[PDB]
Amino acid sequence: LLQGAQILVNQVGYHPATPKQAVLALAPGTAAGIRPGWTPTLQIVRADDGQVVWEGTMAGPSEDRLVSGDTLYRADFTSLTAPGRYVAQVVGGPRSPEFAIGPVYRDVLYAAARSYYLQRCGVAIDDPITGVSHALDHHEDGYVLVDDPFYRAGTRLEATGGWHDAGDYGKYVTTTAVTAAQLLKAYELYPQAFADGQLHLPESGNGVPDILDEVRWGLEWLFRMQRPDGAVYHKLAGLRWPGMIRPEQDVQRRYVYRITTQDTAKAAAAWAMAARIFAPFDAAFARKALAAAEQAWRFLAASGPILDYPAEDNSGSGPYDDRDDADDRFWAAVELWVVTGRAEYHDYIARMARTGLPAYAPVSWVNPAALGYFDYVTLGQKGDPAIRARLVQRILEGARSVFQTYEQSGYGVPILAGSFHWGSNKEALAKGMLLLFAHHLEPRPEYERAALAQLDYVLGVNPLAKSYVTGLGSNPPRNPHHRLVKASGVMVPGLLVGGPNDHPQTKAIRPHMGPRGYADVTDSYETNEPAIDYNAPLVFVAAHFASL
Ligand SMILES: [Ca+2]
Ligand SMILES: [Ca+2]
Ligand SMILES: [Zn+2]
Repeated sequence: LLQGAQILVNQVGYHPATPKQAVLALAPGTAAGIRPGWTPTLQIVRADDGQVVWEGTMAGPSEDRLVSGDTLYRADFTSLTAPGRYVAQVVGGPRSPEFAIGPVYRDVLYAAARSYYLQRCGVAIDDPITGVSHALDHHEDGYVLVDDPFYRAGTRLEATGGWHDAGDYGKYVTTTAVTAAQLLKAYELYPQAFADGQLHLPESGNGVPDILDEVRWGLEWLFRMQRPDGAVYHKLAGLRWPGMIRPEQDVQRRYVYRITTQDTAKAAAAWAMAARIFAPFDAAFARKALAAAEQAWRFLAASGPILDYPAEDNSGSGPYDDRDDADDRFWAAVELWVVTGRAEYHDYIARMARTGLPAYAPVSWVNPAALGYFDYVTLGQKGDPAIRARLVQRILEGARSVFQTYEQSGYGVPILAGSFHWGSNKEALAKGMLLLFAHHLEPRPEYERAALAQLDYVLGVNPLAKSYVTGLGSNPPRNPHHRLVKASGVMVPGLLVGGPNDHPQTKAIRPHMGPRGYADVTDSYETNEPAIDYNAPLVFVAAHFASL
């Protein structure tokens, strides 16, 4: 009757203070013959003894009709708060992998945040913690692709550094800027989760929280991607996709692709954020970030949309073809307004408020404007009270629609069947972030539970019983679409893979499988590839639960 059902738990585990779910999922070909009134019993059991420490009848069945299709039962063993290691065991039924009760999101946060260090480009790594190593890569980054006012095609720019974007080695302003902004916000809201020396970095012990050293790596690369008029180049990559080789073997010439106004505004926003946040630690870096943001805005105020993405620029890198810059300009306006207080920036906001504010949506490289909504409401001084009230209402409504989807979803993931896209994991966690934004304005325990459920979900509470974060839990991605991992045979831990995707591009998954549309194989770049913008909301949501 309980074959082959599965009991799903967070494969890392649970903090003592939080709700603690376990989900019994029945075989797709099964009940059907649910004997009416049948009730599964769950025990939690010490890993060492097998001593039962918690026992409870499971609620259910429920049919996850809008998402997985599964028949679920569930328990909440919140009561159990004794630190240690455990297994969940359905009587006469399946057993879970081992998990801890303890401050588990400190280690999750660590791995996710430190993964950026392991993605850095343009610098040798020989890391003893991890075993990850490669010699100096991409020290020739890079040559200007098209003529512009400053440089002829073929000019060498010093645009070394930054992060490898994903499982390739391209560096892209569009993800780098939203990623840096989101790490910054994690730190700003949860500074007590982030210390100097936390991340075992080259910068550990300089008196600055390591997460800010990492952010600074990304932002300093943005500086090199900025043209003296303030415009920001779109991305830097080879003409060809490297094979599964090390980054130091990827010796093709690399090119700096043409500017874009969305990139210019995203970098403005992230820099203006850093100006505010780095002020107590490094006042000179603060100023510099502020000067850059200001020069970028000068460019934007003199320029219409520039959003050209020639198909041929995609020959060795992804497009990130964000085809509207208004949500990016809004965000840049807010952040500049917040740190300078200047009318010129608030004027832009008020003008937009007359014709229509950017749509409120989970933070993404297309639309980052939720950060502007939030930062205006929480950080803006002497604003317009009618705008502020509009921003607040949109923030609470956004969480509300997220929460409604979460309630429709047996596994917690706020995404319905038919809507699983490339990066669905990131989208889950980013929706977790909108719940937490609303929670921050208006505390609401169910929202915090729903956000936690996004961590549980990416860490094994899902119909594949899969941990989508490398090196975490008991069933992580062993074959990530990641060139260094594949070439080196050394795992890079702490990277979140995209996850389930209804719309396949490769051979190893079929369409419309929803939360089941995933394959742990190297080739599946649409399902099993990590990216910097995936890790960003992971670090955010994890930091919430690492600090309380
Ligand atoms: Ca430091
Ligand atoms: Ca945009
Ligand atoms: Zn590199």
